[PDB]
Amino acid sequence: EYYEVFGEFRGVLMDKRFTKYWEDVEMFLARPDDLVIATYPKSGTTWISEVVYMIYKEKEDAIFNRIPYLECRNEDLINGIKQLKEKESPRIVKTHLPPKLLPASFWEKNCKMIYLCRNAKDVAVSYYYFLLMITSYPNPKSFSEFVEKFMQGQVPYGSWYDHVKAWWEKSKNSRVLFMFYEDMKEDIRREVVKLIEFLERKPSAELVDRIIQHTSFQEMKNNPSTNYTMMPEEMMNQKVSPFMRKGIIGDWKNHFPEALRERFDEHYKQQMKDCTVKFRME
Amino acid sequence: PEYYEVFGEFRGVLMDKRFTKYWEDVEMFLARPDDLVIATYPKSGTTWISEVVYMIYKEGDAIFNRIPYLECRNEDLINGIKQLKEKESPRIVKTHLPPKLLPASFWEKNCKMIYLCRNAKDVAVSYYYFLLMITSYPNPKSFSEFVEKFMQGQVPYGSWYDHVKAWWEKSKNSRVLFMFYEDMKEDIRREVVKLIEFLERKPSAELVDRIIQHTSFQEMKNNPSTNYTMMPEEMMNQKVSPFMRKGIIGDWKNHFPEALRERFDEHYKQQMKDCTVKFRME
Ligand SMILES: Nc1ncnc2c1ncn2[C@@H]1O[C@H](COP(=O)(O)O)[C@@H](OP(=O)(O)O)[C@H]1O
Ligand SMILES: Nc1ncnc2c1ncn2[C@@H]1O[C@H](COP(=O)(O)O)[C@@H](OP(=O)(O)O)[C@H]1O
Ligand code: VO4
Ligand code: VO4
Repeated sequence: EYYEVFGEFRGVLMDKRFTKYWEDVEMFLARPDDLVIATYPKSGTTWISEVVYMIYKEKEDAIFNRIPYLECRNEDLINGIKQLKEKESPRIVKTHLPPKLLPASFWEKNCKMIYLCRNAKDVAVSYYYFLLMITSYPNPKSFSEFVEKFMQGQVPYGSWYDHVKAWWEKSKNSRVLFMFYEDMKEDIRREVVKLIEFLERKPSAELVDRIIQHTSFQEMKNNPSTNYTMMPEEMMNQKVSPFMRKGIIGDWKNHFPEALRERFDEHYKQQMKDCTVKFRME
Repeated sequence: PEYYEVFGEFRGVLMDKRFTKYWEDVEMFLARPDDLVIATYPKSGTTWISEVVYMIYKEGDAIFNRIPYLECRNEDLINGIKQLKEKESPRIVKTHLPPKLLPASFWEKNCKMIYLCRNAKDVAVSYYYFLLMITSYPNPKSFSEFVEKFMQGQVPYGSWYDHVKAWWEKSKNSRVLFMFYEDMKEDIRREVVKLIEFLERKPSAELVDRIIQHTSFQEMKNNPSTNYTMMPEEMMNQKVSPFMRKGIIGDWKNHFPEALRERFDEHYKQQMKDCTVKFRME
């Protein structure tokens, strides 16, 4: 059941398994040099995670082991916090939490953070398939039904709108880098150099080019460490939908009927009205 | 997936292909002098004796974390070897491997070991439900169909007969304790004192009493650490059949039709003809 699996937690619909032991996330102890990589689900977290990991590093363990998913928790089988506690510094932390739910210690230690977003319509499409692929998540009755929920913020991790706005505001901090999926798509070289500098490293052709080559869609698909094939089918059924699905901009055009798009875009307007964030023109 | 797509014959032993894909990790496993191996044929009471032994170690977390399942492996999500490599000594190792497949390092380091067996007919019954509960294991068409496979050793971990016989011979070693599920059922205090001494500890009446009270079936069935409820339903569906199912002797009488029992028992006699193992009369 949808609401048997998901429950509102502090104003944010969440996977009850991630909030059962919330005290572990709340009291999580951050380290000065921890780097937080935050995104709303399906905005390209895997992509920027690999880029950042490559920068740090100047049969490879799954990305979910290399970069622990902070709040991910499934009783005693899966525990991101446990992984992070045993991870040697500098730790790279992945999260989908809105600023209000992120462990306060990260803000307190003034940790560098990288927030990545993607245009809402394309997020909704990728998110829709994500729900299909996750065996324990009830499959939406249809894309439209799912979009209605997406607009209401009635999906895991809540409102995409509140998520982006809050993080955008947090990005006022020079230690919180705000990025766009579409910018990495339309101008990767620049975004990579930007990241390398934000992380205080010397950008060289060798480094930038190795990263660009290694992080292309085709390359990350085909990479077992990043395509999530190292993750049990009983959990993530990629037969339903692969993780590295399309990796393009504008897939919403193949899913949003005319009516829904106009309704979605109108709603978007109302939501992001007073938000100065600059998404790339399509 | 078909039965033989999931299971494959490995060095004469039908195995879960996921446990043999990276066999080199098991084969080259490095044992430590003080490692204690707890070996059993699936569904013979491994959880029971594991908890008893653990309690002895702590002088009165999920058990699969406290006592790593050596060869268990599911790509990068589950890895017993990885767990053991990070486990501080003295390590307690769980395994269902026949002596010929057990990492040679254990024999080389002459590690103490505890082998536990259960009467074949009751093992087959418990094993049958185990197959039903494991989501990724094809459910037998019927108990009979499953028993035919069991007699042929065409089930994960192979022939129960070869398993018991080989380990029985290995038990000649004073450092390899051979025990029976039915003995723990009919006389736990003795079996507990026996274990406490094998592990070189003092069998106080208080300690023995603690263990007996804590390792009863009714207790472990309600202990989340041992009833495997700390393990995702997507993997182990206890709704199909609970782990702590019955915990009795003779459940075969409720499953083996007359014909099958006579056929099974006849086969058993030819398989075990020259085995001096003393199974408890029931
Ligand atoms: N190197 C890359 N280039 C382009 N898109 C990528 C990518 N790596 C991951 N993605 C895309 O990011 C989405 C997964 O999101 P996340 O990593 O946040 O969970 C998928 O979107 P699509 O479903 O639209 O294809 C996936 O294809
Ligand atoms: N404390 C206990 N007392 C009696 N039986 C126990 C027990 N703990 C586990 N078992 C039994 O051991 C079997 C599980 O085997 P294993 O632990 O090796 O996988 C189950 O058998 P049944 O299916 O007959 O009920 C289970 O109920
Ligand atoms: O948004 V994702 O990186 O958990 O699939
Ligand atoms: O035989 V068991 O202890 O892996 O289920």
